[PDB]
Amino acid sequence: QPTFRWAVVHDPSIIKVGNMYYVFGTHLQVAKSKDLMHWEQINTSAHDKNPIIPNINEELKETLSWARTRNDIWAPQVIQLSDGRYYMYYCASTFGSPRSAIGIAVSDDIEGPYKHYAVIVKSGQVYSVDGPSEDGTPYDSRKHPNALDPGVFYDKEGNLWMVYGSWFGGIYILKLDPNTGLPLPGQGYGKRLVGGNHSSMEGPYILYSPDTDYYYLFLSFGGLDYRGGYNIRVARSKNPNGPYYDPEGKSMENCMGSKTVISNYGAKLVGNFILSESNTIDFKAFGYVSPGHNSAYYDPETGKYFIFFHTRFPGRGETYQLRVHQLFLNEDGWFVMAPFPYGGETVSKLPNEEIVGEYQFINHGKEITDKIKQPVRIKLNSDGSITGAVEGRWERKEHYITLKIIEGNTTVIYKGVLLKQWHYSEKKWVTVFTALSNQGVSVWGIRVE
Ligand SMILES: [Ca+2]
Repeated sequence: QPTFRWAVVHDPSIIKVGNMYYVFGTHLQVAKSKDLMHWEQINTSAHDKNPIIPNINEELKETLSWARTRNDIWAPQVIQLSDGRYYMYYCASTFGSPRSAIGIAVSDDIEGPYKHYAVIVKSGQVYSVDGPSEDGTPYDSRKHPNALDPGVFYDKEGNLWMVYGSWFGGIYILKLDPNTGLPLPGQGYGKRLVGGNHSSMEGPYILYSPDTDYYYLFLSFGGLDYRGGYNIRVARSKNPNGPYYDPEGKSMENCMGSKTVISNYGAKLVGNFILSESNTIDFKAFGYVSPGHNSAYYDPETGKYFIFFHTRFPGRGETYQLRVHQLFLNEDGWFVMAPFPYGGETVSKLPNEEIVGEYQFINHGKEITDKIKQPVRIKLNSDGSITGAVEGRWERKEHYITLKIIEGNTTVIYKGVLLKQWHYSEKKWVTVFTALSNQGVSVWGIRVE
């Protein structure tokens, strides 16, 4: 019987230190958990007297100076580097301002205190005063990134890379020197991977999967607010520095434009939804609004993958919390997200008896939208048919499920996983599935039991 206690961490970056998992996020929100379920809140704001960075205003005067803010840093990620020490990549900025910088702070202990190390990327240079951008040319917030949202990771060859960006000129990758954690010289902003021209995307994170030998790029498309339609998107590459491709085979290098256009690309993992049969705001029902800015983790001791993200909730406005879901790999080597938060579940072959039945069916679609999707009712029947709200065919091999679902003029194939999970609102073990189509659409099914 899982129980949970969540923490308030916005833009949470996962790091394992010992037998403890730690998330760091915006406003210096920090919390730790042994079990991924019960979180202990360790810091809540970047007030003068916080313990992670005391007197941050003086400690990080270089970045905060640059970004004209105080008593804040956004999007921190702590990584342990090869010297043994903890390196917190962070950014400082102001709301929707291209005036920002990625900095680094450093500590021998995970929980701090962190001190000033480097400022490594800057944006919003006003040529007359500051001279040019990082690439030696005049800054221009259409084609250059906003220096925010560092995602740092090692490649399977021990090279070190930072992916970063938010809106503005897009998402870029810089190769880093593993001994120092600073960018190698003369790459400027790096190589563009996604976006450009004020595309609505931020929060890049690249996780390497030893199970598929691909790098996955995860992004957040849209507004973080209650009405912003924040959703999580995935792409993948053989290479850490791309190019990244979505499940259709489009290149993420081509992903740029209005919200309408960029919604076409990527695999949308999740967006707004509520498991209520009565309305779009039902506090007894499980639901999220604007889930995203995630990170990810591969636990090599168990073989499981997790995603760490923030979310708002239907009817609850801006209030948010940390959530942790298991991610699974489907037959085609794409991630699908467990419908409910992680409850110690470990996939396994289910017999028919546990698969056949009536389901609540959520099709998260492809749009950047603030709409709170609600389920329909489908049936997985013993003869392999699907009926009710949709028509089609299902089949499974082991834990891998395939649904062939008639949708207008066409048959859409979704491929995913089947498993028992804990029903977060219903407090009981149910069968669920989670599958993904080639056009990048995610469907979750929760059996009605
Ligand atoms: Ca970040």
